[PDB]
Amino acid sequence: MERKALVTGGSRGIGRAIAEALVARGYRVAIASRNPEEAAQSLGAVPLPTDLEKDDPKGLVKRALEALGGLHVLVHAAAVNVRKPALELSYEEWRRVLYLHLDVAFLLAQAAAPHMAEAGWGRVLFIGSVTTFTAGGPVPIPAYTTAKTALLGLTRALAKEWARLGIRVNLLCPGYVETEFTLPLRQNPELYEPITARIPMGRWARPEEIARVAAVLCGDEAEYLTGQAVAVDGGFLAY
Amino acid sequence: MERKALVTGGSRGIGRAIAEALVARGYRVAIASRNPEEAAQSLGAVPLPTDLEKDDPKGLVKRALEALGGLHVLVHAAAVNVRKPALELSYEEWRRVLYLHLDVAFLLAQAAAPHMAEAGWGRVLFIGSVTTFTAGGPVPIPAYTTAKTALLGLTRALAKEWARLGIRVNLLCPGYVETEFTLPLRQNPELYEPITARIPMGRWARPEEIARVAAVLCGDEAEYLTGQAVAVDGGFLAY
Amino acid sequence: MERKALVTGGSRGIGRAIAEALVARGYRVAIASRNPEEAAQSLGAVPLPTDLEKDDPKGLVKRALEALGGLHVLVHAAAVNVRKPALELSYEEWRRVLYLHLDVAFLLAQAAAPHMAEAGWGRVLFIGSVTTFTAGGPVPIPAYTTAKTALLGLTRALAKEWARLGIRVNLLCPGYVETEFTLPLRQNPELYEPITARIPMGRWARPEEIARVAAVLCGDEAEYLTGQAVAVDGGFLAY
Amino acid sequence: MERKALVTGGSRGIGRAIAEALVARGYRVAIASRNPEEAAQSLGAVPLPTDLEKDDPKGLVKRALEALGGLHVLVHAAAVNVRKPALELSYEEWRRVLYLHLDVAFLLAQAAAPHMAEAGWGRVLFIGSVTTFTAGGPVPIPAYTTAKTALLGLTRALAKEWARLGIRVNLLCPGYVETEFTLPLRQNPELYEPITARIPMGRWARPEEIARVAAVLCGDEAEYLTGQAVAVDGGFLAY
Repeated sequence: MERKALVTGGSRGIGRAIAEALVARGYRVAIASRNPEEAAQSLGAVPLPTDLEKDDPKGLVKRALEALGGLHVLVHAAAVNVRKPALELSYEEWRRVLYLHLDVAFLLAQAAAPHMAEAGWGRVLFIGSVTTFTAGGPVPIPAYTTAKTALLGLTRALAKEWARLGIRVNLLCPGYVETEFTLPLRQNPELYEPITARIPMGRWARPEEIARVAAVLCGDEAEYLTGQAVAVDGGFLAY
Repeated sequence: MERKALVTGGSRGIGRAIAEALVARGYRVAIASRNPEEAAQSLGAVPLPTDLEKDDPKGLVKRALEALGGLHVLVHAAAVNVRKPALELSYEEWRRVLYLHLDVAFLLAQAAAPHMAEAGWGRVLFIGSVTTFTAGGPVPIPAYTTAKTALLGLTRALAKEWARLGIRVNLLCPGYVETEFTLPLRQNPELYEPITARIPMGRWARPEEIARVAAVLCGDEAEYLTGQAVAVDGGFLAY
Repeated sequence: MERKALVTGGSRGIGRAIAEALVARGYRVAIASRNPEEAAQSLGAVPLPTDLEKDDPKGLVKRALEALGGLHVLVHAAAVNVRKPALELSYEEWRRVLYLHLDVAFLLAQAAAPHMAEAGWGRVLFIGSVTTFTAGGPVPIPAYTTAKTALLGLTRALAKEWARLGIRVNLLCPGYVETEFTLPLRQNPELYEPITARIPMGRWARPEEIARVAAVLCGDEAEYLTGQAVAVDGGFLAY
Repeated sequence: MERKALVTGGSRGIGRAIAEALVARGYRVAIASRNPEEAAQSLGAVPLPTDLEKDDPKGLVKRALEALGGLHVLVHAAAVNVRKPALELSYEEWRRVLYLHLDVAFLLAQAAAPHMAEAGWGRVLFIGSVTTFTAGGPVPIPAYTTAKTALLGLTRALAKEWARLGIRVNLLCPGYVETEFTLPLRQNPELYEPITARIPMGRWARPEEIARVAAVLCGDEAEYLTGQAVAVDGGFLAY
């Protein structure tokens, strides 16, 4: 393939859908997660087993580089969360969420940029949330909310610094999507009902619907689109 | 063609580029402006001569409907401006800007929605600006700034109301684009220099680069994207 | 008194509370509305009977000037609304809402600025809403939403232009407040319940609580605060 | 005094000005920093020497509690920065900035809340920046930008969770203020000129002007104001 892409958290949910959409655009994709084998074989992608909660990010980027023969696109879709209120949350749990979502985002982008710069073209796509703009409503997720909001600042900062290198950096903010990760929410009506009532479209999204936009932000369509957050939430935030 | 689209201000600048991109997607497009003939013939679109600053908007939508055999997409890219500071601006000049940019946006969307609802699928694309989020900097454009910001509220409101009808409504916010309309700005360095210094990419956009994103917001890619503003500004706002 | 203030819609709800808070700060206040007599006598303010939906705004400002012996502060708290969805709303109803909320805001500020500039100090306070940032949720108010959002653009534009004249311009965005105007909402639980569930503080505001912040934005506390919106909503938007 | 307040970074710049304004409101204030002695004696505050970049935050809050006889207000104004672009920044430097600005913000608030809840009234004031909304322009501060933006998410999250406990949580976003910390910026015109050109008021703020608003957000004026960011920037963001 032509453009080379690395997608973390690419074996499940949104990450997997993004990897699939990229393969569809003719990109050579590498999927990174703890168990990427099955997904990689199904999607026709390169598997890169890794534990991003502990393994050195720079090491994953180097493996992606040598496995793909280059690096043009980076999508950090890895997921993890500790749904506990601030007063019940430990510092270790706090740092776990912030580390994977923000620290790793920084480390991966920092390691990838020089290769995108070398190619003269790059796309960095961070994954946000409706919590990039709100606090999650009935769900107690202060750490996740803080991390996903922090990504907007990182997005603007890196976009500003790397624009002249041919790199565009944006934040895709998915709304409420049907994935294994959000399954415990679609669970009890106590949470699903109030949330869904605020979604104009009246339904949660399918991972593939979110991926359509991700592909755009990883393509030539985003040539002049950088340092921005793009919310794909069925109208939730506008409600 | 399959999907039917009406693009106002479609004979020049951004509007023309959007019409061209839509034709490229295989849409049957109608171009509306005072003198749409040449552009329509060049792009392979249907011409609909109109003076949106005076002609009844509902009349233009009906003509588009009967000319295309349906109506699925509406892009209000008409342009006009009175670059005068608030204390030097007359009420007539104020209303002229607000009328074309906001009042006509409302009237066109209101008239189009029932036809999109009839089709069970629709896309409304309003055109914003960096002034949807700022005041224009060195340029005195209070009326334009107010109008383009007001469009964000209209966008959210219509998106909420029409989501269940199959209609998605968004606001495309172009940054500084090279068009005849902005020519008097790229004019003296007094204005061009300060502005460009704040654009990370270091250059103004080409109309076609803005149109790439417009096409997305007028397509299946936006199935779950509604009630949002999308800034394509080369990083200006993130700076 | 020292500082002179004009407050439209100052005989009821939020407007009245703001007028009362200003009188408390020792300002000489003028209250404008169709029937300001009783409120003016109760608050110790100057009454200026007017129908801002039809009377020339410049005329009201001139009357305020001559009635107070100057003009330093302007608060446009007049209210009016047509709670109808876009497809059921007439253009006349649309313009009625936009005229009073936005057109009059512009006209009043434009007429007041020269007097504030003459004094070398001024405060313009526009009144927003949670709909300056959202679409009102279960309530169908597209015109109001558009108007209150448009005020953010006007706020930024005038703030930029008049900053060097000693004028600060901001937008106070009240959340859900208990007033006669919102009474029909606190009415049926169908609307009150869903909304209140999204307010962290679990209750609607009292007009006086909103006025505390209004006073600040009309005082020396705002010396370096201009071109901003300040939401006082009990946490609704952050939810 | 009645209300008890802890202000970190309270011996210099904005932090010191906030402490002074609070003492002026009749609050019993404790100032925390590495060398708070001189400032505490000058302001009439309680000194709490600490190195927040290494000392346990919970320990500082406990010392404040026992030193003041309670805890109602928390202002985290400590400052630190590594002005290096992303590609030149080390992970240790990144974590240093994020630790003091965000991690410590979380830890201090988490430790303080139970005491505010015990009192049935509390005010948490985090310190943002124009970089809570932009990337700093000509200044390379990706870590600081990310941290100050992340604080907006934390602000919303804690505000939502603690609202019913009588605690209000907000983010004060100062613009460009004259302090020792920003001295190296007001230094060369290369940076000062471009920035100042974007400030409508045409000048940088004095610490005391920022403190006026801080006091408000730490007082009864904020009774119904929570989960919000308030920018006091002389119009910079609105430009």
